[PDB]
Amino acid sequence: VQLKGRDLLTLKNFTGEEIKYMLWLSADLKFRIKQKGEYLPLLQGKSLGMIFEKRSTRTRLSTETGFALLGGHPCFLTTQDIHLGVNESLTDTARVLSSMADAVLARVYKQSDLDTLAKEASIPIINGLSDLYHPIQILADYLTLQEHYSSLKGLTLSWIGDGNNILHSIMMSAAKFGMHLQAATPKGYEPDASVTKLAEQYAKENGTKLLLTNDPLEAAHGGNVLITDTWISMGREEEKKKRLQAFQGYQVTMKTAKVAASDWTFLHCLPRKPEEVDDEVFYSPRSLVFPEAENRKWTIMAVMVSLLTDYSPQLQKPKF
Amino acid sequence: VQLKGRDLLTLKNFTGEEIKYMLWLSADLKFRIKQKGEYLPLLQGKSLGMIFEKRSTRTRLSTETGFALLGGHPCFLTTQDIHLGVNESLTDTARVLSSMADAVLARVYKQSDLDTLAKEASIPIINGLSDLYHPIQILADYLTLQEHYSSLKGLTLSWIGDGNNILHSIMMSAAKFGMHLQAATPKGYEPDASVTKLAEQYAKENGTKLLLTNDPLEAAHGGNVLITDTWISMGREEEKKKRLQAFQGYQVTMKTAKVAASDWTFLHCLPRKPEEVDDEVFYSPRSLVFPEAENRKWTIMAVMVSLLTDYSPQLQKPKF
Amino acid sequence: VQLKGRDLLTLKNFTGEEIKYMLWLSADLKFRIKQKGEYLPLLQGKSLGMIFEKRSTRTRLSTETGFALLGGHPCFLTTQDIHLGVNESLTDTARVLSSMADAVLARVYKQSDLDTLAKEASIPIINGLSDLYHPIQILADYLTLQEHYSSLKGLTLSWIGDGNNILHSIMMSAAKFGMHLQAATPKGYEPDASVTKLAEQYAKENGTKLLLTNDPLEAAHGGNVLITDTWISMGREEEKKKRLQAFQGYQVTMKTAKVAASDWTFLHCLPRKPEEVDDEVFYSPRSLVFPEAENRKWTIMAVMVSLLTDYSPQLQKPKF
Repeated sequence: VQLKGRDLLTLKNFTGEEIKYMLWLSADLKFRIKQKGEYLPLLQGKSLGMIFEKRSTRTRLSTETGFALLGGHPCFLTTQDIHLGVNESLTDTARVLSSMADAVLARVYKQSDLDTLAKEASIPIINGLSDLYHPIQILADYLTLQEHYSSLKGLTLSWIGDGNNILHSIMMSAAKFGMHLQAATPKGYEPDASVTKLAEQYAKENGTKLLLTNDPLEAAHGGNVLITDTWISMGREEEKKKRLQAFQGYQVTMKTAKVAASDWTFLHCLPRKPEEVDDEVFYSPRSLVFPEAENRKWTIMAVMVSLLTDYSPQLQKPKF
Repeated sequence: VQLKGRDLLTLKNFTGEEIKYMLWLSADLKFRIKQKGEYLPLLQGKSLGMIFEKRSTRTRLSTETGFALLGGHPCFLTTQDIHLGVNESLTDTARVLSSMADAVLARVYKQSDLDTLAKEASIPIINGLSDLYHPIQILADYLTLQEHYSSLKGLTLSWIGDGNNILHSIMMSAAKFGMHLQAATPKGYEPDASVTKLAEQYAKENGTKLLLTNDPLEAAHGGNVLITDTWISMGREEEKKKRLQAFQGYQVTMKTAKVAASDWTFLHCLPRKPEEVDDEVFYSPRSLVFPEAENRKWTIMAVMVSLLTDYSPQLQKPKF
Repeated sequence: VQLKGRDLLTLKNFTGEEIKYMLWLSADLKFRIKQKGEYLPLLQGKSLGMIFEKRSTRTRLSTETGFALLGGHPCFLTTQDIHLGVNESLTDTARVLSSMADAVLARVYKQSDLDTLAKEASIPIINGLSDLYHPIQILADYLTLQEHYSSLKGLTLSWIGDGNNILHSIMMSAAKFGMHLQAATPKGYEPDASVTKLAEQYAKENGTKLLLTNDPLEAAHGGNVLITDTWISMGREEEKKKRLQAFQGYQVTMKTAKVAASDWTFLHCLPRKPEEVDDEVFYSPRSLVFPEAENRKWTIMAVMVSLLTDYSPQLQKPKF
């Protein structure tokens, strides 16, 4: 595996082996720093441009404390403070960022903006969430699952919710780890047809199952991991009611868990609202939500180290 | 004294000996770094979450440059950038902060928010000012006074102004250093009845006097330190006039100082407006305002070091 | 040359020799860090207050990554977050910044605010752009030109655009390097009469030519460097049309270059709009725009090191 200098816009560009390497490095960095208490200045004398177009708590903190914990300087940049709209062409900000920072993490709306940024910048561009994908979230999720189950292959993931960026990222990666996917979305709220097609292909290549359905309980049946995220989230758009009406019945409850495998667990990328999951499941001993949120930090540290240095993990490779 | 792992929401939870330790450590860090020019990476490999709900110049700068000066990474977080209102439950942001940062300094409105944050987070929560208390301000104030007078015991503090967070913090701490307090507030603008009751108790336990009055000159009589803060500060609320009418006569002038002890000095937490104090007192050689503002930095550094490390002061304990 | 402790509000206060020293140090820091890959913690245990009243991409990034790359902590401060308007007197924020940071870079509107800040603060105040000057931009520009041409003396600079802060900074410095200046501005959009008078004086003292004109092609004739910046920039003020009407004919095109010296190159401080220069010149192999933007970083690093440390350049002095 050779990842230095690459961008990380989506997991579709990464093989099973490459994503497994990032989880190995995550585990290595976590063992060395969190458990052995070592100081590892691997990104010393480096900087990161962190462009944020939307609010963030987890991606913000994990990237900022993580970049800094390796001795590098993270630079928090917003639309309000820098030139980015009608203020300056993205080609120009991409070249300017290239000569001043060593990499960019950018949370945008348009995935097309990440593509322009990656084409125009000569430094690594990491996706901090876009409307289409959220790869660095799935990195934390899969690490949290490997830590819980001691392996990944053969697990069935049960998505219940909107056919959004988190589901597309799972779709781009689950089969590469030999994990099955059963996903429930309302009619008209399906995953992107292009992504589904590629997920079907990955499932065939890896001998895993892919199931798309509109029934929450069908998605949950025999699943080891129940996964959801905010659906209602129309923000605050008066006419909404329909993201409530179409999504009625998608709340993850213990009824949902009753249908799942005996060793079931629960994930949610956060922030969480009451509509997608109730308090009984969200704060269940089986809920891996806050371990998951913590692993956003060790995995973005591993992303940064693999895309910018030639560091080799000292840890034994985790069983996947 | 054992302070590692504790929160610092208010000085009422701290004994005279514990607050004296923080001022000793402040003095130690200041002597070592400001005077001997040493580099002390005591908070290396640590991060701080700095949640700010209101504007700040002194708390912002002192905490940020101070955390960084000890080799740690401070992370400036606002309501605008992270999920914090109706955006995410505070219990969840508190647990997320716990796995990503080593401590949190939070400037909030509600003291109840600091309490939730302290109960839910497994990392130290430091008060960056709330409506009810501002403990880290009084730390700087008392250090500035010890440096001026070479001791603290027996000094009489003269508050003139609103019965606010600064006065409550003095009330929670002055008697523990064996200092007397005389405080003037307008009728209806008295300190919190709960705080006053506990201040009366501390005065009795330490053999000091507590005097509450509505007369500025009564508060100032025989006082070694004249202390005030912005009262008018209705922000900009049209109907106000009353915080001007009720507070008319509360401006600290040389008339006020004429009634004070011969060795009188003046404090103001800042920012300062013309209404609470005139330019003659504010820029008097007896005004300790800018030394006080500087000591916000050495004292928040000592707070952070005592709540996160096992560092022992090398300096001789200051005379209190 | 002795620059430690000085402010840098404008290049008019600096001799040819002093500005040459900053470009030597810039080149030294760039060779050592960018080319030899050295880590130089020259600003370790120092902090910078970066006050920004307006948007910034280049000044923000270059100052922040550059201060940090030398081991110091940059602190990004805005009008929204700190007390600065009617919130606190500038004299007081200047003294508070003096006891908490080691230097201040401030992007303001009024040059008078930088003057108050420099008079009241006991720490170095660096101009991050004001309405009247932008000295640290011209530092990068001249370094980029020295790198391109291998010297500076005798080059003719051709300004076409508004009589703004960039032109005033060139006016304050070009002749001190023995470079001629030909500047075109519309009628009524001339450089400040006070600045022009001092530029005329510098030209006489150094034996260089100064030409002010309203004709773009007259400014461009025989010029080695074509320089422009955003003129239209009325922001978004409806009545504008006149900054378009008065400035019609000021777009730098290959017609402009045809009249220039054979070895011509192009500069633009950025951000760039389509009106001041077309895409053919802006993205020409002769366009030094993005090297120029990169040199904002090495030059602000040299400013900071010369105003705060006693570091001597190890590099051979560049030929100017």
